[PDB]
Parts: sequence; C-alpha cells; structure tokens
Amino acid sequence: VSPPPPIADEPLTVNTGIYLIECYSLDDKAETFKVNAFLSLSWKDRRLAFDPVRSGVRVKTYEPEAIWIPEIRFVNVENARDADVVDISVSPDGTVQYLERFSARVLSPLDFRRYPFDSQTLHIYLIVRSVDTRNIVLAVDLEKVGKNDDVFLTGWDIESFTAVVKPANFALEDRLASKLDYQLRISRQYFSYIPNIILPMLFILFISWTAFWSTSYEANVTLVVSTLIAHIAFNILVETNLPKTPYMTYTGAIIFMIYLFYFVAVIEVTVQHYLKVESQPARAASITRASRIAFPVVFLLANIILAFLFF
Amino acid sequence: VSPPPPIADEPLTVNTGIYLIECYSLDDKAETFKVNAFLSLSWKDRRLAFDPVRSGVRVKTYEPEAIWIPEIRFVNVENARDADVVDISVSPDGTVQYLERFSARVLSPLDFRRYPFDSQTLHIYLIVRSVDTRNIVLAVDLEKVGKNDDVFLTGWDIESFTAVVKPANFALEDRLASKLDYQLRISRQYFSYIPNIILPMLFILFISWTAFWSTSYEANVTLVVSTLIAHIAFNILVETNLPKTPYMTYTGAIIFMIYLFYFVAVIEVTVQHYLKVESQPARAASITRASRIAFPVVFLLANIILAFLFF
Amino acid sequence: VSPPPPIADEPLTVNTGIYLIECYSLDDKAETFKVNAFLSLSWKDRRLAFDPVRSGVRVKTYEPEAIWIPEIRFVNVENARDADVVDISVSPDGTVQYLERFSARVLSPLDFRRYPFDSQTLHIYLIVRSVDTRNIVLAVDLEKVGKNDDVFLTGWDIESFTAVVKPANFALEDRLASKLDYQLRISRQYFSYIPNIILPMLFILFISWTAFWSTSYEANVTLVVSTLIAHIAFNILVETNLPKTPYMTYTGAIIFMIYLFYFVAVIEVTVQHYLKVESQPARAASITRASRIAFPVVFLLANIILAFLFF
Amino acid sequence: VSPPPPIADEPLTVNTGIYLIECYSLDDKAETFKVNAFLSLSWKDRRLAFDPVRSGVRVKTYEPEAIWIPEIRFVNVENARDADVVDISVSPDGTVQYLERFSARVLSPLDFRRYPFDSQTLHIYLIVRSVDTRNIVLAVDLEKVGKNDDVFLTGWDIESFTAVVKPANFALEDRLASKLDYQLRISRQYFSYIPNIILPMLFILFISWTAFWSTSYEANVTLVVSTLIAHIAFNILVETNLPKTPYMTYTGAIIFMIYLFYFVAVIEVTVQHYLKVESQPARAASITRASRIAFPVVFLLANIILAFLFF
Amino acid sequence: VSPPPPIADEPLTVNTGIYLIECYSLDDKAETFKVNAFLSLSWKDRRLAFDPVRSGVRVKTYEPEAIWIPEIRFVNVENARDADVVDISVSPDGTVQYLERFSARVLSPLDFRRYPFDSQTLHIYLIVRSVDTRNIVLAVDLEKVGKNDDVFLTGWDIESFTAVVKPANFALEDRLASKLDYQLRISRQYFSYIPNIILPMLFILFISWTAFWSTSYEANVTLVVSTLIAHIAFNILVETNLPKTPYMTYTGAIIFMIYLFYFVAVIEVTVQHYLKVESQPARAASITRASRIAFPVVFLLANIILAFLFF
Ligand SMILES: [Cl-]
Ligand SMILES: [Cl-]
Ligand SMILES: [Cl-]
Ligand SMILES: [Cl-]
Ligand SMILES: [Cl-]
Ligand SMILES: [Cl-]
Ligand SMILES: [Cl-]
Ligand code: NA
Ligand code: NA
Ligand code: NA
Ligand code: NA
Ligand code: NA
Ligand code: NA
Repeated sequence: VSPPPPIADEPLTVNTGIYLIECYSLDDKAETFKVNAFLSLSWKDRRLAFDPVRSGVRVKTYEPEAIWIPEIRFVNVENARDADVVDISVSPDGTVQYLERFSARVLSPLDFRRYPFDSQTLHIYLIVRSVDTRNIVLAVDLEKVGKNDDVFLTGWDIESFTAVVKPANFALEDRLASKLDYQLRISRQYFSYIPNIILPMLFILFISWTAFWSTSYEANVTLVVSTLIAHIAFNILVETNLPKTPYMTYTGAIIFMIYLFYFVAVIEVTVQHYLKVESQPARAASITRASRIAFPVVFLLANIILAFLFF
Repeated sequence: VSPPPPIADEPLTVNTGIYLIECYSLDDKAETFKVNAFLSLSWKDRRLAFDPVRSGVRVKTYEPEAIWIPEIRFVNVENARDADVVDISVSPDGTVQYLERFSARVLSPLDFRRYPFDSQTLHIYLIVRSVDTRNIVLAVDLEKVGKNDDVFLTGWDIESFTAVVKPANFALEDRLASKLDYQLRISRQYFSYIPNIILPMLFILFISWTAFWSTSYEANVTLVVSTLIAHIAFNILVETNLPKTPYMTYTGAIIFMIYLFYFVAVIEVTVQHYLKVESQPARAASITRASRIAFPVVFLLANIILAFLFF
Repeated sequence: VSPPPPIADEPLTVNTGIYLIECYSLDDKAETFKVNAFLSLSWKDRRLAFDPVRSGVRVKTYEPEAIWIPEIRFVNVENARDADVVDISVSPDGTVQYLERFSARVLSPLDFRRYPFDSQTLHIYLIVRSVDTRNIVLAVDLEKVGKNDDVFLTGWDIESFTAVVKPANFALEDRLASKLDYQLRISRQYFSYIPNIILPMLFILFISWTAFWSTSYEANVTLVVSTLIAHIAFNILVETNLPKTPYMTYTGAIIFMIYLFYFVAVIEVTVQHYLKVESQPARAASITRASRIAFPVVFLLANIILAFLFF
Repeated sequence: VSPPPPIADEPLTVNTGIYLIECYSLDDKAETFKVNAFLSLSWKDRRLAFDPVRSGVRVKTYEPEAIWIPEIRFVNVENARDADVVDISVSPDGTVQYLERFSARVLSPLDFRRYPFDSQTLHIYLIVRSVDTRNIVLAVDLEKVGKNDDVFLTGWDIESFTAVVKPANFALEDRLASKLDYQLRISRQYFSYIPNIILPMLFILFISWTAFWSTSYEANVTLVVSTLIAHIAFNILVETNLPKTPYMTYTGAIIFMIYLFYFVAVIEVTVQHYLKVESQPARAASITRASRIAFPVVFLLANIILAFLFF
Repeated sequence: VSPPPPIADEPLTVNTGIYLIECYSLDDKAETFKVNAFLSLSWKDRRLAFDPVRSGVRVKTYEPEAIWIPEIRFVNVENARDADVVDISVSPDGTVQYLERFSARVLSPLDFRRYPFDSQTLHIYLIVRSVDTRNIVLAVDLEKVGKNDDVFLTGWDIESFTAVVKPANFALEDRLASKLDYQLRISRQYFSYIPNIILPMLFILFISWTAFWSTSYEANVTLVVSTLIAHIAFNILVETNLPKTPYMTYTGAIIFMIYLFYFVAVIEVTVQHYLKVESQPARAASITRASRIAFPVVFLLANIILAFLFF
C-alpha cells in the first residue's frame, strides 16, 4: 500500500491523542516510568471515501492490513511499545479514525536538585518519518488527550497531562520528521521523608550536642562517634533511593553539612579534654559554654542559607 | 466480521465470569499481584443459530478466527494479559460460550494505614468498548465466578472473590464503555511481625529504660545510644517492606513516637549527670525516680491513644 | 480438527509421563521452582490407522498441525509452559506417541515449620478438559516417568519423583476435568546453616554470659548490649531467606527465645549494679552466682522442649 | 521430510562444532553462565547430491524448510536456545554444511571447595534423538570448535574450550540418544579477595589480640567484642556471594575457625579480670603472657593444617 | 533470493551508519549498556535498476521480503537486537537505501583502574559474513553516523560517537567476515563520589587521629575501633558498585592503604598504654607527640605517590 495522494503539494496531517489508562513504576535511579494508554490517530485518505446513500453504512471498519496507516513511533521509549488495535473507522469523506491500546517503558530525565521537595515533567515523544511520496506532519486533537481519574503514580501527585500543540519539524537521516511533546506534570509526596529520614537524622545530631553539657571524655567520645555512625547509615540509605547526580541535591547538601558539625564536635570534645588534662579547666569551660549556643545557631543559619539557595 | 445485529434498539449483553486457578506475588511496594484464571464469556449471535435436527450436532465448535468475539480487555493490568482459548461452543439458538485461560500482573492500590493489621480489596476490572454498529454492556454470570480451594496468597488470608453485578457504564474516546468490578478481599497474616519486629523493638526500648536505675553516665550513654541504633535498624528494615505513603501507617507512628522516648531518655541521662557533677544529687535523684514511672506510663497511654486513632 | 470418535460410550485415555532433565531455582520466599523436562503423551486415534504393506512405512510421523492432539495444561504453573515438540509417531493401529520438551516455573507451597531441617513435596499438576464430542481421562504410563541421574537441586537432596496413578476426575466450568499429581520429594541440606548461622549465634550468646563473672557494670552493659545487636543482625539475616509464615518456624522459635535470655541478662546486670551501689553486695553476689548455672541450664532445657515440640 | 536413507544398516553421523563469540554472566549462586556462539552441523544426504558439470554450481544453498535437518538440542540449558540460521550449503556428493548463531543460559554446577582459589569446567551438552527410520550419532569436527580471542568472562580466566570427541550413546524414552560434552575450563581471579576480604579480616583479628597487652577489662571487652562484630559483617558479606553448599569451602573454614579465636579471646579477657579481682594478678599475668605467643602460633599452625587439607 | 552479481570479481560494499536515539543503563558490575538507535545500510543491486522516464517514479520502495538484504549482525550484543524496518528505497541505478530502528544490550568491557575518575570507550561491532556467491565488505558512510543532542547517559558525560572507517577483514567458520568498530567515548561524572564517599571517609580517619591528643586508653580504643568499622562500611559500599577486577582500582588502593593507618593507630594506642602502665610515660609521650606529625605527613605523601602511579 502507498500513502494518500495530495490534492496539491500539501503535507498529510495526522491528528494525534494519548489517553492514559494506567501510569506506574517511576524509577528515580533509572529515570524511567511505565505507561498503559490509548493512542488515537486521524488522517484523510480520499481513496477510502464512499457514498453513505449507496453503501447503506455511515462508517466502514477496516483491518490494519486492508488500508494504509502512518508509521508512528515513540522517541524516548526504552523498547518498542506493546500495542493492540482497538478500532479503525472510515467516514464517508475518507477520514480514518484509528485507535490502539499500548504499553511502554518511557525514558524521561529527572531534576533531583530540590529532592524530596521536587516536581517533574515527564515526556512522551511521538514522532513520524516522512515517506518519499509525501511529507507527514503531526497535530494534537485536544479532546482525544486525557487521563483516567483512577490514574495513580505511587509516591507522586499527578498535576496535569497536556500536549505542546506545535510539532517540532526537523531533518532526520535526510527526511522530514514531525515530533510532538506530551507532558505529564507530577510533584513528589515528601511527607514520608519527614518521620523516616529528616526527623530521625536531626534527633541523632541533637543527641551528639549533649556532649557540650558533659565533662566525661569517655562518654563524649561515645556520644559523638556513635551518632556519627547513625548519620553514615542515613547518608547510605538516602544515596541508595537516588542516582549519582553531577550537582548537589537539597538532602545531599544538608547530609554533607551535618558531617562538618560532627567533625567540629569531635574537635571541641578533644580540645576540652586536652585543656582539662593540661590543668586549664577555665579555658575548656569557656569553649564548652560557647559551643552550646554556637552549634545550634550556626546549624539554624546554615539551613536558612541552604533553603534560600535551593528554593 | 461484524457484531450481531439487534432485534430492536437493545444493546448486546456479554455475560462474564472469572475463576481463579492460581493467585500469587502480592508486591506491597509495587501495589501489584499476579493472577492465573479462567475468563468465560457468553452472548447471543442469531447469525450462528442452527437446527439441531438438520445439522445433527447439539453444539457447534468454532475457532476464534471463524466468528465474532467481543473485544474484552482488563483496565488495571500492567501489560496485556497472556490468554489461551480453551473452548468456543455455540448452542442451537446462537448462544456462544467462550472460555480462555489467562495470566496477568494486576495493579490494584493498597491502604497501609493499619499495617501490618490491614485488610485489602484487590480489583480486577473488565471492560468493553461499544462498536459503531451497536452498544455492548457487560453482565455477571454468578455461577461462572469463583476460585479454586487450593488458591493461596503467601502471607495473606483470602476472604472472598465476588463481582459487583451492576457495570459502570461511561463515555471513553466518544463511545460507550461497560466496566465490571471483580473484588478479591484479603487480610494480612500479621503473626510473623510480632516475634520478628514488634517484640524485638519493645525489648530494646525497655533495655534503654534500665538507665533510670543507674548513676553511671558512661553506662547510661552506652545503654541509650546503642539501643537507639538498633531502633534505627528496625525503622530501616520496616520502611524497606513498604512504599512511600502520603499518610502515617500504624507501625510508622509507633516507630516514630519511640524516637521521642529515646530523645527524652538522652535528656534525662544528661540532666542527671550535670546535676550530680554540679553537686545536686538530691534533685537528680528526684528526676531519675520520676522517670521510672513516667516513661512506662506515658508509653502505655500514648499507645492506647494511637491504637484508638487507628482502629 | 475434532477428537477421535468412540467405538461405544467409552472415554478417551491419554497416557502421560514426565521425565525431569534439569531441576533448578527453588525460591523459598516465592514457593516456586523451575523445571526442564520431557512430557510424553499417548492415545489411540483410529482415523490415523494405516496398512504398513501399502504405505511402505511401520510408523508415520506428523507435525502437530496435521493431527488432533489433546489440550493438556499444567494447573500450578506461573505462566504457560514453554514447550517444543520432539516427536509425534503413529503406529498402524492408530496409536499416537507424542513427545515434547518443556520448561516451566511451578508454584508448589512449602512447610517451613522444621526449617532448616525440613523436607518438601513439590507438585506438578497435569490437567485435561473434556470436549463436547467426548470425555478425556488422564493416566500414568509408569515406564515414561522418571528423572535424569545428573538432576541436582542446589541446596536440596532429591529423594523421589513419582506420580499418583489415579487421576482426580471433577467438574470445571460445566465440563469433566482429569487432573494428575506428579510429586517430587526433596529434603533440605541443613549443613551450611550450622557454621554460618547456628554456631555464630550460640558463640555471641555465650559471650554475653561472661557478664556473670564480672562486677564491672560498664563492661557488662557493653557485653550484653553489643552481643544483643549481633543477634538482631542474625534474626534479620534469617528472616530475609524466608517468607512471612502464619506459624512459628524452628529457627524462628530459637531466635525469639534467645531475645528473652538477653533481656533477662540485662535485668540481672542492672540488679547486680543497683544492689552493689545500695551497699548490698552479698545479695548481688548470690544472684550473679545463681545466674552462672541458671542461664545455661534453662537454655539447654528450653531447647530440649523446643526440639521435642518441633520433631 | 524424512531422514537420509542408509546404504546399509549404518547410523547417520552428524559432525558438530561450537565456536564461542561472547561468554558472560557466570552466576556463582545460580551455577549458570550465558553463552553466544555458532553451532555448525554436517551430515551426508545422498538425495541432495548433484553433478557440478550439469548444474554449473559447485554448491547449492537451501532454506531450512527445503531439506531435512537433524533435531539437535542442548541438555543443560535453562530455556530453549535462541538460534538464527546463518547458512546451509550442499556440496556435489550431498554433504550438508549447516551454521546457526545461538544464545543460551547454560546450567553447569560448580565446586566451591577451594573458593576463591577454585577452577571450574563449564559444560555444554549437545544431544540428538534417533528417529524410527535410522539411528543418529554425534561427532566432533575439531577445527569447527573454538572461541573468539576477545571472549572475556568477568572475574575469571578462560583456559580452554575443547570437546570430548567420543559421544555418550544411551537409551532415552525407548530410543537411542547421542550426547556430546563441550568443556570450557576456567579459573577464578582471586586477586580482589585479598585487599577486600582476607587482609581486612586479618587486621581486625590482630587488633583483637592487642587485649593481651592491656590490663583494662573495659577496654579489652570493647576491643574483642567490636572486632567480633566486624568479623560477623565479613562472614555475612562472603556467604551472600555464594550458594548454600553441603561441604565446607576454604574461606568458609577460615571464617568459622576465626570465631573460635574470638571466643577463646573473650574467655582469656574474663579469666584475667576474675583473677585480678580475686587478688591473684601473678596467675593472670602468666595466662596473658602465654596468650601473646599461643594465639598467633595456634592461628598460624591451624591455617597450615587447613591449606594442607584443602590444597 | 541471491546476492547481487559482480560486474567482475569485486566484493560487494555495504555502506553503514549508526545514529544513537537513546543511550541508557550502563551497568558497571555487568560491563553492559543499552542502546536504541538507527541502522542505515546502502549497497548497489543492478537487478533493481530502472528507467525513471518509463516507471514515472524517481525511487522505488520495497518490503524486506521482496529484495535481497545483507545479513548484518552485531558481535558484542547480549541477545539478538530488536529491530524494526523504517524504510527501503531504491534509486534508478539500483542503489538500495535501508533504514531500521533497533535496540540492543551491548557488552563492552570497562577499565576501572582510575575509578571514579575514569573514561571509557564503549564498542558496537557490526559484522557481515560472506556468502558463497560473493564476498561482502563493510564501509562507514560518515554522514549517516551520529547521535541525538538529547542523548544522555546517567552519571556519565558523552564525549564522541565515531567509527573506525577501515574494517577488520578475517576468516570465520571458513568464510570471510568484515567487522566494523563504532566507538562511544564517555567519561564518568565523579562529582557525587566526593561528598558521599571520599570526604566522609577522610573525616572518619581524621577523627581516629584525635587519639594522639588523648591519654585515655578506653577513649582511644573507642575512637580508633569505631572509626575503623565506619571505614569497613565504606569499603563494602564501594566494592558493591564495582565488579571483581584482577588489578587495583584507584579508590581500592586508597581504601586499602587507609586500613594500614588504622592498624598502626591501634599499635600506637596500645604502646602508649603499655608504656604508661610500665611507668615510662616520658617514652610514651615522645611516641604520641611524633605520631601527631607522622600520621598526617605519611598519609599526604602516600596519597601523592598513589595519585602519581595512577595518573
Ligand atoms: Cl514505539
Ligand atoms: Cl487485557
Ligand atoms: Cl462519562
Ligand atoms: Cl456509543
Ligand atoms: Cl501449561
Ligand atoms: Cl536447546
Ligand atoms: Cl544482532
Ligand atoms: Na497498513
Ligand atoms: Na473474531
Ligand atoms: Na492439533
Ligand atoms: Na527441515
Ligand atoms: Na564503650
Ligand atoms: Na531479503
């Protein structure tokens, strides 16, 4: 079969629409998500036109084999989409109405800078390669673009599913290509991070600061070192749920900065002991008393500075 | 092939039934379960009707290819179901009796609020899209809905497998869709959680409270800090078997609250030491003696309050 | 094609046999195992009968497509078996001799009560659904049931592979079904558990009891708490290699009971210190001296009781 | 199609050869490896013979469908090999030269007794089932057996890829079978184990022995218990990279024996303290001084004994 | 179909080109990466030549089935590439222009010596086996070799995608083979390693050195042993993200060397205590004072030596 012939030198417009049925498995480490949707296509093939009076019928169904169907592909999919044709319906003027149900693992990158208080724009790119007979251009039929109400992405809030109506027309391997951008806007559900990582991590830090109200070196060493190990466990736990970024994430920055606080606490604990042993407990007392105010104040200000730079 | 023609303007009723053979792999993190069942369909196609006297046979078998079969799909499946046709049998009046065996990874969400003392309702949604010739409506043949006695879901108790007999009729891509709800009611086997997580977690907490019967700061610091680390391990172990929820789970609440008890224990231990050093052991004694009653009582009451709010 | 016609009202007997080639991947958590075997089938189709004098040949070979082959399925498989036909041979009387080589992930449940000193019976269920023309019944040709000598199931000892010769004939979706039970009896290789989990776990417990020969509270607290943490790690390690059971496993019981020994050791350590501080070292001495005999004796008796209840 | 006819009662010899392109994914836990190779087959079919003068051509190509090809299968593969026919070429005498490119997950067992200083022989078993017309026997065409120079198996050294030229001819499901053994000899690259597991494990043990030069019970308890926990971590890390064996591995034995050294160290530390407290520091001194020589000497001799038994 | 006939004895040149669409999943442990690209092929088949005047058309499209297409395979792929033909276009002279879109898991080895400051050259090997009719040789059409601007490999920087224009012509199973080398040059994004592994690891080491400003054996033992355990966790964490190499990696060397620093710190701590107890605090003071300079200086120089040897 060949593509529909042009009336003049005009390109063939294939109207598109994606309707999400099931949205699932957003892998932060892999920067992928799985989708299960409907793909609707519509174009005019004058060769298929018929008289509704003579033929009796208002629409004619066809099997994919019987007629010409444009080769529509997804750009950012991992492997080729699994698709099954739901319906093909031709109206008297020759307007074809194609529908298929597909599933695909889509590869759209993520920005972890404000993690876990981040929002993402997932992309689904539809493309079409022009044939030698005639050039093919994509379009968005807006009322065939949507999502099911049940659509739930675990640990995320689905904000919107829209399409950038103007296609990106460009050259690809010496032929015209018409690319379309479907955008799924989502925002992370940060709530769980607070009682599971943030608050436990702050509690262990504050426990390390009880060493500023203790003269026992043996006890202080235990307090600051033990809590430092628990902070290492939280750093490891966090960096497992995330990929290796060439930038600093919000949680990454806080976690890093907290190490400096543990390091300075070890210095103070060591200085206090050295001074007490050196028979200078007056000077050691001054340092310990100062640290009680310095550590919380510097921690609070440094966090104001970080939140400011990141948000 | 085309759909059966209507006697009048009535829709075509496709009677359905699902019979579970094997039920397995309930992923709490993914909110999926795997199923292996029979799907039975029945509708009347007058075009297939025959005289049993003239034809000799009481029923005629057909291959899927030969006749019209309604396109029935599952809504909440991950990928398209793996199905194999067992039998297609037509009675003299034209009543088709279709049977297929399928397997699918079903995506039904879970409510972890009462975890691990939770009960779930897993869903299997059957759907059918109306064609241009005539509208298709789903029905439940209750005699063809069931499950095998051997059906076992590891770590869960299977309560019931029933169907909501009235379908959800709605518009989908400008055509009528008839959705059916098959519900598998299950309840978690919480038994293992008691000797593996709950009792070990309470034992380490009670061990931390032996610091209220000790004047040794070095020993208390070791007792409260060491047991706090074991509690961190249990928090990490628990949050691995579960997904990130935008709400507080029952175990999540208990685990969180227990951190506060460790934090207050560190404060008491620090206060006792400061006072003893400051030559005020009488005041330190009062605080330590009070804590012995306060900590268990506040723990017991806070748990009564939590169990009340969650159940 | 249609099934062979009956001489009288007799059912069609399909003789079966399974010969295991490779047996592997027994997942304790999933209660599945993978199998690679031969499935042999034999039935008489008088329609295929031929004169060996006239046809030249003593046997005729056919492609699956050419003749009627009974639809034999496995009940407890995860997804549909991967099968490849090795041979189909028809003798002059019409006796068909079918051979296929298949691979499948079989879902047979396990009893972890005596873990890791448990024995299992894995099941492979063959089934056949009767057609409208005539009823089909399964049989076991014992000469075609076996296993290769090389058959090795990692971490398990293969005892026997036999078949329950009498099929389970029952109604399934309003038609007769003939089910057959192939049983693979295996027993766990418990050896590795002894130097990797059991002996390391006993060593750490006995180390905790060296606190009954020490008056140093600071040292005792370190001894009992540190070893309790190592026991937590062993409990976690063990519960990872196993699924969540609604019953107590043998190792589960020992692991649980050992927590009580750690808890009572903390009590003794605390009592000894309180008494020594309260200027009652005579009473503290009596308790410590008693514990030295009590702890090993109670541990030994409790283990005799457990081994008795479980075996 | 039927197999080639015999001149007399001789069997048909199918000459074989495997040439490895890519060798990868040796799973120690699963005892599997993945292979990507060429399979070459050659046999004489007199029916295909032709006169090169009359036909013009020196060789004739055929599609698998056109001619008879022996059913060659792999015994120890997991699932059926993925194969694609590269070429089929017939010489004037009727000698067929078949070539296919395949990939398979091969299941060959491993001997971890000398781990990580072990060498393995991976097996690829080719088999052929005799037909009723005539018996089929396998052979090795040695210059069609090889491997690519680039062939690399991560963490292993590939020594040789050869075939046991004499096939194993035996009865299988009442027909003759010709099995061939292709052996891939490999040896583990033990280098990484030394700086990552062996030396770190010895360092922590030697650190525990610094307790023989200390009279501080509190410090000794910390030294021996802390290092014992690090040894537990190494035991866990090692047993994860390996399957559960019914025998003792080399590393397994060393790891186990090291626990006894920790146990005896705890005993010595306890005895020293009891004696010092009991006002017998002279006797405690003798034991501590002896342990300084005993522990390293017994460790060194026990290791000589182990290396001897294992190598 | 047969290959194009030669004008004279010349070989057939198949011009190639790979254009990367999506590049993802670089597994360091497995030494694999997944690719999703276009494969373009071009060769002259005089049999397909046509007169553009008589035929009307300037180019003719063909289905893969209709014409002869060279069997091009990838050497270092895991399983056979997933490919879908985009276009086949013939010009009047008979020049065929083939285009297909494929996805494959490519197995290219990696050099971890400078990890995580390493650069890699990933390979994609295209090959072609000569037929009996005529020899086939590969070529690189440089205008049809490229990559998309959006091409992103998570945690890596894509430097270049080029091809070694001269093919490797060699014998394979007694026939000529033409191999082509496509090289994807990438360099690791080491940034994340600094705040997550390197700086945390140095902080814990420096904390261990605060024992040179302390006379408390009990505190020193806690300081050096606790920090040694955190270093063990970092060694384990690092060796999980990497495969077992027969050489020393950069991070591997630093990690190993740091163990020696912990071991010598334990010796110093032990010596200081023994001497103080032996009533030689003057000598213990000299050693402790020296260690304060020795440890940082030796650490800094040893690191200069390592960086020099590795870079
Ligand atoms: Cl696609
Ligand atoms: Cl479906
Ligand atoms: Cl609606
Ligand atoms: Cl409608
Ligand atoms: Cl099956
Ligand atoms: Cl095979
Ligand atoms: Cl390929
Ligand atoms: Na088409
Ligand atoms: Na149909
Ligand atoms: Na058949
Ligand atoms: Na054939
Ligand atoms: Na301590
Ligand atoms: Na072709």
